[PDB]
Amino acid sequence: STNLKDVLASLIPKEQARIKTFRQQHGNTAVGQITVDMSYGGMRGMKGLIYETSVLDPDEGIRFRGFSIPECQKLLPKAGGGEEPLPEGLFWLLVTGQIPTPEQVSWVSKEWAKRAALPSHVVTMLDNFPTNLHPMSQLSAAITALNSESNFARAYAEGINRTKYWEFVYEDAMDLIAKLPCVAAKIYRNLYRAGSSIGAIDSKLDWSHNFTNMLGYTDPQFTELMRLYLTIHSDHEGGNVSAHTSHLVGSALSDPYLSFAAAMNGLAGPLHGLANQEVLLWLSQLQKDLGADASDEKLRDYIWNTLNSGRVVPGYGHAVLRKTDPRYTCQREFALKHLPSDPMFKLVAQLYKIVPNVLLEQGKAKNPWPNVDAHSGVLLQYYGMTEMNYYTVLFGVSRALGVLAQLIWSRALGFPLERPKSMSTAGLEKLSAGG
Amino acid sequence: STNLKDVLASLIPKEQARIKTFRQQHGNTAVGQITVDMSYGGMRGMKGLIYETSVLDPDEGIRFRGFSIPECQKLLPKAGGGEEPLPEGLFWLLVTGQIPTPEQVSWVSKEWAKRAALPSHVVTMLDNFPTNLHPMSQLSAAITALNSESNFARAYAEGINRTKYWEFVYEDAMDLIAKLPCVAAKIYRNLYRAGSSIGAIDSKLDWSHNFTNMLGYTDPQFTELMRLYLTIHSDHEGGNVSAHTSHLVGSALSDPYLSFAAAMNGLAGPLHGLANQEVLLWLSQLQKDLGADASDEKLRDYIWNTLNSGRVVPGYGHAVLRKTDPRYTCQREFALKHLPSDPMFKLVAQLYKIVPNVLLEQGKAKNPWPNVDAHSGVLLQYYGMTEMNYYTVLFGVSRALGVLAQLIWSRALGFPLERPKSMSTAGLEKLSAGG
Ligand SMILES: CC(C)(COP(=O)(O)OP(=O)(O)OC[C@H]1O[C@@H](n2cnc3c(N)ncnc32)[C@H](O)[C@@H]1OP(=O)(O)O)[C@@H](O)C(=O)NCCC(=O)NCCCC(=O)NO
Ligand SMILES: CC(C)(COP(=O)(O)OP(=O)(O)OC[C@H]1O[C@@H](n2cnc3c(N)ncnc32)[C@H](O)[C@@H]1OP(=O)(O)O)[C@@H](O)C(=O)NCCC(=O)NCCCC(=O)NO
Ligand SMILES: O=C([O-])CC(=O)C(=O)O
Ligand SMILES: O=C([O-])CC(=O)C(=O)O
Repeated sequence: STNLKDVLASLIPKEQARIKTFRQQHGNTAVGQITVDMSYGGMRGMKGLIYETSVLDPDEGIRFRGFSIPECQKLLPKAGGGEEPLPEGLFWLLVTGQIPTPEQVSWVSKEWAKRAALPSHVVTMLDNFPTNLHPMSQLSAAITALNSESNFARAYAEGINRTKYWEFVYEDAMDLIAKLPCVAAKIYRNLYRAGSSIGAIDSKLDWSHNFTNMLGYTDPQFTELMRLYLTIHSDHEGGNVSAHTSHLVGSALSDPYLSFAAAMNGLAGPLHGLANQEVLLWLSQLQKDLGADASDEKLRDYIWNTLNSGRVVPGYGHAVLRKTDPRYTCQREFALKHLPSDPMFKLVAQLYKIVPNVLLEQGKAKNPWPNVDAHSGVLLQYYGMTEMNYYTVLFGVSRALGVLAQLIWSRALGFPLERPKSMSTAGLEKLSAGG
Repeated sequence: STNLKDVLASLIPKEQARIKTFRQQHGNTAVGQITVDMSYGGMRGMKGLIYETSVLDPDEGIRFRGFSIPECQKLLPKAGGGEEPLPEGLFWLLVTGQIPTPEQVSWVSKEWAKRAALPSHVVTMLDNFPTNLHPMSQLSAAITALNSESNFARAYAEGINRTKYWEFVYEDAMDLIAKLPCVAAKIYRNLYRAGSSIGAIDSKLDWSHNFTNMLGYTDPQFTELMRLYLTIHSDHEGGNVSAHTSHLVGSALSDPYLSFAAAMNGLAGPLHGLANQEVLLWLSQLQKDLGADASDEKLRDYIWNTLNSGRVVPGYGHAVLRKTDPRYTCQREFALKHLPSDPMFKLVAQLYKIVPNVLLEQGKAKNPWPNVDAHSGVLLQYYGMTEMNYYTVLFGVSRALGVLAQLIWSRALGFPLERPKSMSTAGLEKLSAGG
């Protein structure tokens, strides 16, 4: 009775019409200007893409189809006896724009359970990878290697009319989200629990729960952390590196597997999702240098040394946000409720009182406040997931939700190839006069 | 005596200063406006990035550091007894902006020969891949898997000061360009010449020549075709999908291996580099449907059927070009000189007289003229390289030259994270009033 595909079939034509008319009336309306500094500055401040699933406000933070994090916490269906929102429900919301029922949520969970399966070539590849090959690299290679199963790639090769692209994107998206946790978990076990198996999917559990089981964790609170983690990391508008990458790549009609893998290559950057890992490594050196309970003056010192060495302080700053990331706050609230006395948590809390001030003092960062990455690893470590080089994988798994939801829409709406004009410094100087 | 690294060490600081001053004077100067239609239209017509290596003119085609194709043909050093420009020389030009000497060119060739080597994990992976896994997917997975050797990734993890990034990018770039042909050729042999070996690199030959040897081709004209192919496919300004992808991904400080692999995922799109493959498959069905020597009326018919079925005609049209791609012309001239009587060539020639007109008649395409992809496979087929699903790999190998040359510069110049602002249809409607 529940079928997302049928819901979308109704939704698509209305949005098409709506955008059509809008463009009819405002296509030539200017929404902004481009300056030399924006071009040199990684398009900072440039309104450049249409991305429907979520929109980030510089002061208020992210909204998912118009809802804030607290709103989601409050509205989305939870697990039986749970407190944290099920990522399945978030997916529904991103895709349809509507809050799902628990019934709808359970369908998503079954669907994902049904579609979870890995081809042998992929298993073989993962099992043959060296342990010194970073987890994100293993993840991206595996997803790329899965493209042999692409239903979209297959339909395209058959000559499908462009109007049906969305339908095949939808299938691969659902298939890929379903397989993610199996891939991710196989990496975890191969690297850190050599000789054991991820086991099988329980068609009766939610996606997060099957995932934690494959990871080998039994604590129920951990399952709850996972559900939250996976929900809040899902999407962050379209201009962030990973999302933009999926967008750009999909625009050329590469299948979702290839688009998602390219995205992961972007998430793996130190200035992007790798920060979650970098924060923990930074904290480890800290505690190692100074030792467990540091004084504020010592913390300051340590921060300055980093800045003075031509490095960034991981987990702080943002290209768009101008205040503390609500994702950070949300994590803080979780810690406060569950592991208030953890020394690492306490360290993280202490830095919140210090880092921003030093950054302010330094005068370079536009946003001296923390971002999501400053608070995620600390939670993970508490539950026994101490493998910091693996943290980004979790982020990657989450992010699939947002980017794949948009991807369906991009093709439904007929968005064309992303192809802006570039310029050379010399050409630009000429364009103006030069300086 | 020749050392590109030392040359760049001198060049870098001057460019820095120059850009510094320019921005001082013109940073706030507006170079353009953004309209609703540009945002909905994949940034078409938006001046959005700085990319130094090459600049595309909509009428005149591509210029590499200010030189046109014919100019390069004429200025770049050739092989002994050769006619086509050595890609090594093109690389030098992109990187330094100066035409290299033959001596300089030979150094590049030695350097690339010296650095060529594959780690076992990568060889193992390639050898275990299934034959139904597309060549581009095999290629991207392999490059990603090579990141275990990244010198940049390693330095970053060591805390290197940001000012030295370029130095490590340069090393990985040279290493990666050197390994490309080994990877690419191993794929070719595994898929199409099962049981044979690529053999070893001859430190005495140019890069193209070692590549053709590993591919197993003996014809000297083929070596010449390769040199040309690899040179002309090298770069095409910064806003094309593959380049933009490398740019975006590298901007987050992902290493060159990861940035290049993501790019390949974009090149593999049917609207991008996969077109070279698609053109040949389209021609094969053509010849199959109609049979070898078709009438113009039949060709028209066949074209219309494609268009009427909601598909594109591969190899025609362009996001920026508005006239026939000089890369196409350059290939035509090659064919005319070497395989003037080939029936497929002749077919390709015939379509040039017909396709544009049909496209014009249809009234949708902005540019009814052919692009590079319409003429490349035909040349390859003539020499016995009939594996059309492999053609994009060649493109990928070439493209490494341009994107990696820019990548060094992006980090030298300190370009920040690419992170534009996105918008939702609803948010945008509000911003204006809505339509
Ligand atoms: C998130 C970043 C990349 C935003 O970049 P951008 O929009 O260019 O920041 P900005 O405009 O404030 O930069 C202005 C200057 O302050 C510096 N600065 C910014 N944040 C800084 C930080 N955390 N530490 C040190 N210096 C910093 C910038 O590097 C830049 O210096 P230069 O002018 O000398 O280049 C930046 O804040 C940063 O590097 N932060 C640390 C890395 C991090 O935490 N990344 C994860 C972010 C969230 C995410 O994507 N999660 O997945
Ligand atoms: C190269 C492309 C993607 C440029 O896209 P874009 O800048 O959006 O083209 P455009 O503005 O002319 O598009 C206007 C309309 O004409 C259509 N059109 C454009 N080229 C077309 C073609 N070759 N066949 C059929 N329809 C075409 C577009 O799809 C679009 O239709 P809708 O409005 O219904 O969406 C386009 O010309 C195309 O699809 N060409 C065929 C594929 C191809 O040859 N790709 C390789 C290009 C070069 C390259 O990257 N090599 O690596
Ligand atoms: O929004 C950004 O640019 C980066 C970020 O926090 C995310 O992708 O989660
Ligand atoms: O310029 C473009 O957009 C596509 C193209 O021809 C290339 O990348 O070679």
